[PDB]
Amino acid sequence: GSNSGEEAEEWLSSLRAHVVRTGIGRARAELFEKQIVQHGGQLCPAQGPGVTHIVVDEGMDYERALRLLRLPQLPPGAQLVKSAWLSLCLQERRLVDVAGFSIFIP
Repeated sequence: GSNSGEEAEEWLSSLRAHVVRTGIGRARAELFEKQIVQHGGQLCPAQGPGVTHIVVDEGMDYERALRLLRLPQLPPGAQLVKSAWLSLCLQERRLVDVAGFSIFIP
């Protein structure tokens, strides 16, 4: 059985998203991961071969997101964004400035 049909042009695939199931897993927000993958954007936990983005329910802080997602430290550049950032990434089908909805600390 072939696994091809919905090209989706795989635009989001240009980036690697990551949703915290332990954090989000609210009910609707969770769909976040589904929307990402459904767009060709694969996601995964600390195992994420190239997870530079970290989406959270905004609840947990960045410093916490580290252990929350099972990661003692993010790779180079890798930044932690909030749910708002992801939403746009889906609607604006692009890479919006994280600083807009990034914790970092402030």
